[PDB]
Amino acid sequence: VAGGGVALIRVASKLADLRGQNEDQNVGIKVALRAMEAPLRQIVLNCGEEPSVVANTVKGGDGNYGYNAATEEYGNMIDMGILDPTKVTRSALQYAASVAGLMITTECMVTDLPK
Amino acid sequence: AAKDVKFGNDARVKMLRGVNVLADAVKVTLGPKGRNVVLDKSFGAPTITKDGVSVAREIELEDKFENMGAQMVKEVASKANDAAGDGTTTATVLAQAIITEGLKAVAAGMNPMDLKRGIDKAVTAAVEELKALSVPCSDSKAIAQVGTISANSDETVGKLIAEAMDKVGKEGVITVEDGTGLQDELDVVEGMQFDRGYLSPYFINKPETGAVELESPFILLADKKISNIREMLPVLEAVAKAGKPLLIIAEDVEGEALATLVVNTMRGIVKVAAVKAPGFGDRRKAMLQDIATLTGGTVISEEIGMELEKATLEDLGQAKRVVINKDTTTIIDGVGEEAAIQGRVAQIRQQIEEATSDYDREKLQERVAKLAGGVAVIKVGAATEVEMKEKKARVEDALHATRAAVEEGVVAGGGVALIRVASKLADLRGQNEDQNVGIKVALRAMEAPLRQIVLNCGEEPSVVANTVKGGDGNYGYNAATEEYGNMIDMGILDPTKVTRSALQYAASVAGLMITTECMVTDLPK
Amino acid sequence: AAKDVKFGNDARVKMLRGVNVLADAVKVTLGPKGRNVVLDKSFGAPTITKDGVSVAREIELEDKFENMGAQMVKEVASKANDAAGDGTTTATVLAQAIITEGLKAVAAGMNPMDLKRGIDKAVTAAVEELKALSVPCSDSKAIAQVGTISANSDETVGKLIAEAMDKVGKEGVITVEDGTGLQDELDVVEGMQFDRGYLSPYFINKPETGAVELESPFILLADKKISNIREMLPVLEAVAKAGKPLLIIAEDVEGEALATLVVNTMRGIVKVAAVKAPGFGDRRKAMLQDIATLTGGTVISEEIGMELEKATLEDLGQAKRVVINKDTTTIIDGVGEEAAIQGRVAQIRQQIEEATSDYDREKLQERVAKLAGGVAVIKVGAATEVEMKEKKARVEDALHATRAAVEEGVVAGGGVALIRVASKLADLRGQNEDQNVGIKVALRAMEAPLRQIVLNCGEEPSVVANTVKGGDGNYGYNAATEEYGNMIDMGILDPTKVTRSALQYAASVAGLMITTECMVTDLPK
Amino acid sequence: AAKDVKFGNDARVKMLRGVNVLADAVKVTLGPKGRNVVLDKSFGAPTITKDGVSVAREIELEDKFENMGAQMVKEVASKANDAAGDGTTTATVLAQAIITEGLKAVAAGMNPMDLKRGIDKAVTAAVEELKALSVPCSDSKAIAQVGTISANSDETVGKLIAEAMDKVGKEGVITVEDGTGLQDELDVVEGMQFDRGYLSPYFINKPETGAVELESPFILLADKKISNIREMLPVLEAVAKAGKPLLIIAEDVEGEALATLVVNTMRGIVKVAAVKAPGFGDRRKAMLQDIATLTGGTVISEEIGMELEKATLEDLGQAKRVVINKDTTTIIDGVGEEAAIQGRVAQIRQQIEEATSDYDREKLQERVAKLAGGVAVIKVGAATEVEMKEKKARVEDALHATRAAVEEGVVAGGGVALIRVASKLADLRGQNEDQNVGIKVALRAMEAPLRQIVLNCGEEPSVVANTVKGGDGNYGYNAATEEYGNMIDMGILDPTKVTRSALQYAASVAGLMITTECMVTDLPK
Ligand SMILES: Nc1ncnc2c1ncn2[C@@H]1O[C@H](COP(=O)(O)OP(=O)(O)OP(=O)(O)O)[C@@H](O)[C@H]1O
Ligand SMILES: Nc1ncnc2c1ncn2[C@@H]1O[C@H](COP(=O)(O)OP(=O)(O)OP(=O)(O)O)[C@@H](O)[C@H]1O
Ligand SMILES: Nc1ncnc2c1ncn2[C@@H]1O[C@H](COP(=O)(O)OP(=O)(O)OP(=O)(O)O)[C@@H](O)[C@H]1O
Ligand SMILES: Nc1ncnc2c1ncn2[C@@H]1O[C@H](COP(=O)(O)OP(=O)(O)OP(=O)(O)O)[C@@H](O)[C@H]1O
Repeated sequence: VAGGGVALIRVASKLADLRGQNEDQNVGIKVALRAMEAPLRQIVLNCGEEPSVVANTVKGGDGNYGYNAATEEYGNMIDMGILDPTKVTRSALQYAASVAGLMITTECMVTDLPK
Repeated sequence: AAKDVKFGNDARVKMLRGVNVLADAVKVTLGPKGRNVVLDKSFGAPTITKDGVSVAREIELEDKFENMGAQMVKEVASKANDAAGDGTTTATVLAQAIITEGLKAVAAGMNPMDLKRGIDKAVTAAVEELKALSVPCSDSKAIAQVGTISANSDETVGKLIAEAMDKVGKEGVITVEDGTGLQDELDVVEGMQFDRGYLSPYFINKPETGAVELESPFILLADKKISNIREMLPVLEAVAKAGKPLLIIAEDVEGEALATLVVNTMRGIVKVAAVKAPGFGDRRKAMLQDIATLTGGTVISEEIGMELEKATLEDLGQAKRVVINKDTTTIIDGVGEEAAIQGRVAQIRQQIEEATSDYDREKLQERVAKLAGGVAVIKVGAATEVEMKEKKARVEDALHATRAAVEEGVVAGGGVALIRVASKLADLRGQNEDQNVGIKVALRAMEAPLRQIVLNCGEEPSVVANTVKGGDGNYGYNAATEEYGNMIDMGILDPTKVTRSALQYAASVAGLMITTECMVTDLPK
Repeated sequence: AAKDVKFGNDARVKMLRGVNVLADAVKVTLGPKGRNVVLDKSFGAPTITKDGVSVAREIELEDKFENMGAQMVKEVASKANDAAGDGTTTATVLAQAIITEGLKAVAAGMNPMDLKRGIDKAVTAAVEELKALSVPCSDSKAIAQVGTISANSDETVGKLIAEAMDKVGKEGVITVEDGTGLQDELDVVEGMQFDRGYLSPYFINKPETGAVELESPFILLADKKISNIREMLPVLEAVAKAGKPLLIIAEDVEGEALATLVVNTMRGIVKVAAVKAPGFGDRRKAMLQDIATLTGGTVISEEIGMELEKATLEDLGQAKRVVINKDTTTIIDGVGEEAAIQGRVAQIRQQIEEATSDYDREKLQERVAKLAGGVAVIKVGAATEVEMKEKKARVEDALHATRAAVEEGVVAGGGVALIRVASKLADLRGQNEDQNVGIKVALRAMEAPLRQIVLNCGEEPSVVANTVKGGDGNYGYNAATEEYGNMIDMGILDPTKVTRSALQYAASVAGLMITTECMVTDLPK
Repeated sequence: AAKDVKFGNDARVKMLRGVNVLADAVKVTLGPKGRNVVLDKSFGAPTITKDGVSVAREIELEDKFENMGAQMVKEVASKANDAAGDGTTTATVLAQAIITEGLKAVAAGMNPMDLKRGIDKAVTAAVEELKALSVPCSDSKAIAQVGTISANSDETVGKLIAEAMDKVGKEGVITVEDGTGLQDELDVVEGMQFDRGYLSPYFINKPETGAVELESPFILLADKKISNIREMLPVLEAVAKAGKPLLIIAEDVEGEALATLVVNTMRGIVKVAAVKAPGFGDRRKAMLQDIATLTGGTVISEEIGMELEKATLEDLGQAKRVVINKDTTTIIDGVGEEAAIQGRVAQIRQQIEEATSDYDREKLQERVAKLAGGVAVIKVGAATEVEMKEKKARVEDALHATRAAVEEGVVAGGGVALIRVASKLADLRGQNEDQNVGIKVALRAMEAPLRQIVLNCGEEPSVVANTVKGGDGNYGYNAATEEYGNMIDMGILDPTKVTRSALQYAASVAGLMITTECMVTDLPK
């Protein structure tokens, strides 16, 4: 899939209509939606440009359109070769969501005594 | 006593800390979605406001240098206020953005004088581009529109301002009063307006308004300095026998005549409000004669021979009402005969005809204008005294915005004025790298008010800034509805004068503010 | 002097700490099982109270920001008090619940503007649904019932309120006095009622009541501003010769006339209570003429010609008694002739007949209503002066609750009003997610008073809340018996106006209080 | 254990503090008026030096992050040292100036990646302009001149380097030895040079030089990994019976074979120095056969069949002397027959003739070059063993400067090389404002070495910098005489390679240095 974070951006743009069984699961869905947009924003922030402007520009475009970071210009990833395996992005998102679901529901944190 | 100085980058960072504190304190309130700011009152509830005047005036910081920076930015905000009447949050946001980017550039070793010159050239270009972009509000319909929009989208207030504007003309005098009936009472009566303020803030009966409103006062006209209060002693005795408010118009009031009048107003057995003599020299004497004609009074001069001690109740002028603003005084329904006022108008008209000096001719022309046009009075009409005072405040700031728009023009409000000015000036260069950087400082800082309005609305400032910059004309982002569109369609408008003055004073204090190194102060004790 | 600002989440958490402190302090007393809160008196025993007015008014916190939170919530509780007279614990509980859930939502990054708008729409829907659910109390039996229930389940007090309510009609004036005999005395005397308060709190003879009660006072009628006290000097000399209480009715009282009258009341050789002029303009002058007809007095005006110096003992009006509340003043048994009052009634009735303007027509209609109906007086009767004063206080707050019920309606008390309103409004959505969340804030927060009543009873708040929500109608949980049932059957009732005002002002301060970022304060010193 | 991170501007100021500390510490020594820096030896007197290698190598800071910055700049100075041999003070001055201007620009909010790209393009332009400005030193007279100037203005050392340069040709092998007689002994013996260093620093007999000099050592040739020391056990027994130094050439030496050899050298009964196998694959095997021909040895390989255990004293090669530098090893006067070496030269010459791959042909050509040219030995001649060792060190660094000049070229020393490069590149722009600022950072930072030389002389750096910039060509400011003039006339010269490498690694570490945000570190304990 087209690399540069636009994979997760397009996935989020394809899933804004998904609801949950109540308000809290719906909020968790929205948490995931505003959080898979993070890698593109962080790439842009490393480039120094405005993360929100570029995120909205990529979301406005449809398909594989995104923002090249090396040239710092917009365009199609497939034309300029910026690509990522589906497996690595899927596994990264799966493991991030798994550790987050385990991690959110953590209350007691027992530790060796500070000595 | 002894003092500590601070010079270098520590001085600028102390100052920047202070200006950031004050500017955030007031910029929380910017825009129609501006958040409320709470302020201490010593007794009772803490006041809460979306007005940056009240927030800024309240600020003073504990550290003397942060205090110093705060006092500078507050004073320039108050200067932009007194120039226009509104937009102090806009002026402070612009001043903060310019000074933060400027001091950050100076910490990069760029020349402070060159950076200030760059901001100076960029703001001169911004002023002239705003004049080119300024849309006139000479038509009565846009006058009614800006009067509506200024006063909480109330069409009645802007309407009344429109008819009063028609009555007294393009530069005429409009004043608000409280009307008994639920209908608004619009009238025109021959009166006076001149640009002279009070001698002391203790003469103001209403600190919430800032003006001295006197009903049926006796007016004294003097062309001499008030050296001693013995000259005012028979007048004070006469006005204490009369038991009515007293207005004094004199050439100079000395510090101890003022001190005795302040002590007397603290005693308050007499109601004394004093103003300086308007005009200069022979012009001042002539228009003081005009005021004496208007009120039936007499001008007292040392050179002619009469003294302030030799004053009777008949010699003093009188009127139905007077108002003494911060820097202005108007007189409503003077007792003096309209036939004598007409004769004075005629006399100054042949003075116009025989006038050869252009400036003197303009002085005589504005004399006949103020002497013939008179004053329109809009008396607020509704059911409750509460809505009397709130609708009166709405009429006040609405007419302030209206006259500010009439003087210069109107441009689409909501920050898109400065955004469009910046989009029209990205190609302006400087005489070297540092002046060019200062130009870019001004360019990235005039975009600050729109970003701050959006940030108060909660939306993304950069996205909306680029959305407005992409569009051309008066297209922008309405903040009340939180939707894009044309400001002129939805009526969001700002006077060209208030925005121009806000940017001008922000850039002026920023040029004086970047180039500050030594900061002497009272010792922290 | 210098000041400290606090903006961000630390500002809101300081405010939240303060409002939590005050709201718990007063909400311990909520409900009939409300626990005692003990407050320090400087001398003697500390007072003990179940009334949230006394607890809230006493509160001020050591930290200036927590002090600010406390002062905000206390002031809105006092505002809802002056609107209604009771239910300040309910207003503070509602304000606390709304502000806690709202600030918790804001800390989750939701838009404070949108959240406040959601609370605003939800509370407007709650107000209209409460109006729909409001049961009128126009019948005399329910008037007697609410008068009984308000005054510690005393049927005699509510009964007397019911007959007085019949005598002066649906919007008439009822005033409590102390009667000599053990039997309750109940009379109608033609008098005056108008909504004008005192000029200073130092004019109140009884701070425990809050009103100025004067027996056989001389009343002065004025239509002018009291600029100087020399105008009041012959009146003060005459009333010092008379040695009786003095009432002043004037257009304006200046700050120094007020200061001299405060100094005189501290001297206390004269008994002076001053009020503003009721009404506005020609209406004010006409009804002042009506008051002069009622008391045999004369109105003094600058325009007509007479002065306050030219005042005799005959010119001043007189009456058997006057009462000057916080914002209210009534006059009982004026000396002026009933035939002259009837002639004035006829004159203003013909003014009604010739009236074409609407607002003037209901002004003249309420003028003839207050001039013809008079005032009912309930003189309390019992054996001991102690039970005289406690039954007098019971009559006071019972008639306050009665008039509040009569104005708007009555709904089943005990918190089930807001519970039913919430159960009727769970389907209301907002324009986005954040306004919807604010609606849910209001929904989960109007259930707070019932939960707090139950928690004061010691039972489980959630169980009882769900039990009341399961039932439909007026079913709820009686707290005195700690048993379920119908509030109307056990008579537990609350006026619609007090609950509506409590929720309205709680939501108003919560909208103004969620959206507070900059918190500027006097420096901690 | 656990760690502290520091990211943001605090990281960059910690790093900048560290690099400023180290760079000032070394730049006090820059230039011929370079001041003495005194460094502690744990025993006896503290050493004193004008050489930045010794100062920089000593520095490590107490704060962990300043230590990080110092270690980075020291490592890049050492990298530029190992590339060239001199100019570490110049490299550190350039790195400090670039990083100070760059981090100051980043503190102005410019893009660190864009700024690094600007420095990258500016330094690429500087490299190509320095190549264009480079004057070749192919002539023997300038070789003698640079050899004189490098070795403390000693014409004899530069002379001897010039003849040796003639004997072994333009790219031949020259090595310094100690000669007994006062006359210098300049000879040619057929030998070996290859670019392979030692396995461990503990193999160096002379830490003050950095090389392993062995007189009459036995050389073992191996093409296999030394997995275990049992393979080296019979060789160690044989060389212990012989009692002579031992050289090992093997494919790989494992960490434990190296550990056992380090333990043996600490035991020191055997004198073992090991190097990696030079070359790769078939080329490595062929040139190892060449080395075995040179020394009379035999190459041991796992694939052919013989083992390192099956080694006799005849099978190992021998030579009169070997030197094992940091990354280089040369062999002087191998025992192997010159006729066999000539036959091997012929065989690799027909290998050249049948070669079709260009790279393989170049490998065979450099093989025949090193196998036929041999090694020139300059045996230093003087009277005292002291002046033997300092004149030996002078020959060492003089021939290092000579080979550096011969490889690339020579440009007028004294900082005027970078000054002229900067004056040739002031018109180079970038792709935006930030890359342009990075270009300007490089431009105002290549002028730093001349300014630092002048500042060490005590004169005004800015005046001399502008004086040199005004002149064109090779005009500059002599520091030894403190007079202006042409460097080439007065002989102050620097190799193009050392200055180019100093600027290259300075710009490389500065690009890697600017874009540093997060610094993990060992916790301060
Ligand atoms: N030219 C480019 N334009 C935009 N995005 C790019 C470009 N090249 C790579 N990326 C994106 O940047 C990321 C690659 O970052 P990087 O190579 O530093 O590490 P990584 O692959 O995310 O992780 P790691 O190396 O830590 O396992 C990917 O999300 C890739 O899609
Ligand atoms: N509906 C709107 N949409 C967008 N911008 C608006 C809207 N209404 C007002 N504005 C802008 O918001 C600002 C008005 O802010 P506000 O009323 O708080 O005070 P001000 O005029 O900026 O200054 P101050 O009252 O401190 O002197 C102006 O810049 C105005 O153009
Ligand atoms: N028997 C009862 N059962 C249930 N709820 C009751 C009962 N009696 C009163 N209440 C409720 O308790 C509250 C009365 O509390 P309380 O008399 O302490 O003060 P308040 O009217 O809330 O306010 P204030 O602070 O102004 O006195 C009202 O909400 C009322 O509906
Ligand atoms: N007489 C001179 N006049 C001007 N510059 C000179 C003179 N002699 C040497 N230089 C310059 O001074 C520097 C030599 O200083 P120094 O020998 O202390 O250190 P280095 O060669 O830069 O490096 P290292 O620290 O590795 O010894 C070079 O830049 C050289 O061009």
